[PDB]
Amino acid sequence: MKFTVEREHLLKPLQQVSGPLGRPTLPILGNLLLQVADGTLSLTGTDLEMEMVARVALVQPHEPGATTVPARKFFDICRGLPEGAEIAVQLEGERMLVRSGRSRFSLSTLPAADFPNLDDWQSEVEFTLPQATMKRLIEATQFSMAHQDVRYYLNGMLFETEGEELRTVATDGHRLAVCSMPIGQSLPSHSVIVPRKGVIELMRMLDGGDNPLRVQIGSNNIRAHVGDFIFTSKLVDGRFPDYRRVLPKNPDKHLEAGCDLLKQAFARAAILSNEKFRGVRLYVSENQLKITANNPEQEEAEEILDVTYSGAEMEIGFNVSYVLDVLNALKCENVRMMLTDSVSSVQIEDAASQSAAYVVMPMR
Amino acid sequence: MKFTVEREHLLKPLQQVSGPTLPILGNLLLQVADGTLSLTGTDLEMEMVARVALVQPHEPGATTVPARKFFDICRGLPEGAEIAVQLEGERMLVRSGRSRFSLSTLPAADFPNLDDWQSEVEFTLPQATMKRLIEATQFSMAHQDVRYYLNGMLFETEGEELRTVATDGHRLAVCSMPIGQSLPSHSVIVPRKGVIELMRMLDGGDNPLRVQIGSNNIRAHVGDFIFTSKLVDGRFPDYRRVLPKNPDKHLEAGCDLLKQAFARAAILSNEKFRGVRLYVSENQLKITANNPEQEEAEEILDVTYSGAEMEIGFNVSYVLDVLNALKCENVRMMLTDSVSSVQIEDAASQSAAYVVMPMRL
Ligand SMILES: O=[N+]([O-])c1ccc2[nH]ccc2c1
Ligand SMILES: [Ca+2]
Repeated sequence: MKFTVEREHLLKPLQQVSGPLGRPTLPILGNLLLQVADGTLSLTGTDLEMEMVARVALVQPHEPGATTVPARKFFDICRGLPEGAEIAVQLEGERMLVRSGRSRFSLSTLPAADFPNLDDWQSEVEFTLPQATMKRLIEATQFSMAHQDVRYYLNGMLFETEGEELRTVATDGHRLAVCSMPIGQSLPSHSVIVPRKGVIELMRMLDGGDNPLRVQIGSNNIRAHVGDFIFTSKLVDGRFPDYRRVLPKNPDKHLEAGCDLLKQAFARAAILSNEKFRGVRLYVSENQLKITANNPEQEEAEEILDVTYSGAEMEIGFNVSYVLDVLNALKCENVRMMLTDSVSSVQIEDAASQSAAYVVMPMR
Repeated sequence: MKFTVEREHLLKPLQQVSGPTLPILGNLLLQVADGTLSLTGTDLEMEMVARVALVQPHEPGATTVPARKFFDICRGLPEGAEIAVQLEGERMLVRSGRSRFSLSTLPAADFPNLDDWQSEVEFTLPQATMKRLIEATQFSMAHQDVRYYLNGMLFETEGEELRTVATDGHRLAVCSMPIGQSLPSHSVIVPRKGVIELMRMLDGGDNPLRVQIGSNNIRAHVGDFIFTSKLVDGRFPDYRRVLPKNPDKHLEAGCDLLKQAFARAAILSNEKFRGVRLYVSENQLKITANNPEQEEAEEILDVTYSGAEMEIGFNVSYVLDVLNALKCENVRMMLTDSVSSVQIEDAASQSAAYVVMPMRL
C-alpha cells in the first residue's frame, strides 16, 4: 500500500471519518482503515454503531493494499504539516511510514482484516433532498432529545416518512419537538430511530453547499451519501412515543408575539428563577403578557409585553430553559403560543408556519 | 440611594468589577456620593473599583448586591435601555421600560475593604508596555506550587526599567522595558490571579497606567478603574543566577519552522511527558520523538550552528510556550552542554530571555 496525497485533499476526509471515534475502549477502534483500490483511497472510521467512509481520488502514483493506523495521530500529523505539503504514505509491515518534506513519521499498524465491518443490509426506502432541508429538520428538534436516559430510544431522534414529507421527532419526556418538511416525492411510511451520535454525524457531514443528500433506510440501518462521504448507522431498536398522541387537543387560546422580545424577557426573568427548577409564571390577558420569576431569596423579576390575545385571562408556570430552548430553535419573527389552561401543556409554533411545533409540560 | 443611568455606561464597569468562597464576596458594593456611582468587587486578595458619572437625579447612599445577577440583568436589557435603581430596605429595585427586578442586598458596612496602606514606589507607563511585560512572561508562572512565591510574577524596578520575571522552577522568563523615569531598585511579587486581572483591565489603547507599590500591596489606576492587590510575601529567585553563565553554543532558527517541527514531532512523543530529542550538528537540527508504541517522529531543519555536536532533550510545551511568546522571525538558542539549561531569545532582541531545563529522554 502506497499513496501520495496533497495535505488538503486528506484533511477534511480525515476529520469526517474521525467523527465516530475521546477514549477508544480497544486499540483498533481508535484506528482508521486505509484502502487503496482501483485508483481510490478509502478512509473508514467506526465506533461499531456507525461508520463514516470517505473516498479520495488519487492522481499521483499509488499501489493497492490496506492497513489501519491511529486516527488522531494521523490526522494531527496531516493537519500540522505545512500548507500544500505532499503526504507520501507507505505500509511497511508493522509500521506505516509517512513522509513529507524532511518530516518522517512511523505509525504502528493493525491488520485491515481485523477492522470492524458493518454487516451488509438492504435499502427499503430511498429519496434525495436538499442538505438545508436535513439541517432544518435536525436543528429544529435536536435539543429536545434525551441525554443518557435509561429509556434508550429517547436518546435518539425519530425519522419518519409520510406522504410527501420527511419528519423528525425528539423528546425527553418533559418536552417535545416535531418538524415536518416536504421533499417533492411521494414516499412510503417508515419510522426509524437514529442514535444521538448518528444525528451528530449526519449534521457534521452537511457542508452547506448544493450537493444534495441521498438517504437510504432499511429495517435496521440508515445511510446518507453527500459528495464523497457515505455515512451509515445502525438504527435504535425500540418504540419512540407518538407525537400526535401528545400534542394538545383544543388549544384555541392563541397568543402571538415577537420571538425575540419574548426570548429576551424570558432570558431576563430566568436570571431570578430557582437555580435548579427554573420556573417562571405567565399571566395572559387582553393583548398583554406578564412574566414573573422568583427564587427562594424572594428576589423577583417581572416583564410586561404587548401581545396579540383575545381569550379569557389565565396563569401558568413553565421551566424557562425549555421555553428558551424552543424560542432559540425558532429563530423566526413571531411565535404562536397555543394554550388550554394552567394544567395543560402549551403548543408553540412559528406563527407564520406550522411545519414545526413544540410541546412543553407545565410545572406547578 | 437612587440613580438612573444608561445601560451603556454600566457594561464595562460591571465587566471589570465582576473579576475580583464567602457570600458577600459575590456581591458588588454600589455607592452614590458627589454625583458619582462607584462599583467595587473583591475576593479579599484584590479589588477593582469602577466609577460612573451621574447626570440624572440621584440620591447618595450605598448597598451591595449579587454581582453576576446585577450584571446579567443589566446586560440582558435591550441596547439603549435606561436603568433606574433605588434602594428600598433589604431589596434593591431595578427598573427599565416595563422590566422590574428586586435583588437581595447585604449592608454596605459589611463589605470588606482592603486595609489602608502607604505607597513607597510610583511610576507611570503605557498600557501597551505593561501588556508586553506581562505577555512576555505570564505563561512561565507556577500555578499551584508549594513554593507560594512562584505562584505569581516579580515586578522589578531597576534604573529606568520595569522588569517582569516568572518561573516554575523548570523554565523561567524575563522581560525588561524602559519607562523613562529614574527608579529606585525594588522587587515585589504579584500573585498570578492579580496579574491575570491587571491584564484584563488593559484594553490596548492609548492611556497611561499609574502604578503604586506598597510594602504589601500594588495598585494600578487606568481610566476610571482602580485595581489593588496584595503582594506575595516570599523570596523570589534571582534571574541573573538562572541565566546560563556562558552558553557558548549558539544556534539560530526560524521561529515558526521550529515551532511547527516541535508541534508535529510531539504527536509521537509520550502522551504524559511530551519531550523531543534535539541533535545539533553543523547548520542542522534534527528533532525526534518516541512513544511506548515504538512510534517515531523525525524532523530535519536547516538552522545556523557551528560548534560541537550534541544531543539534548526538551519538554515540548516549555519550548512551544517560549516560541509563542516570542512570535518573531528568528530565535536564538544558546546552549552549553547536554546536561545544562538553554537560553532562548528573539534573535533580533534582548528585551526578553527564556531559560529552559533539559529533559532526559
Ligand atoms: O531553568 N533553570 O535552570 C532554572 C529555573 C528556575 C530556577 N530556580 C532556581 C534555580 C533555577 C533554575
Ligand atoms: Ca413591569
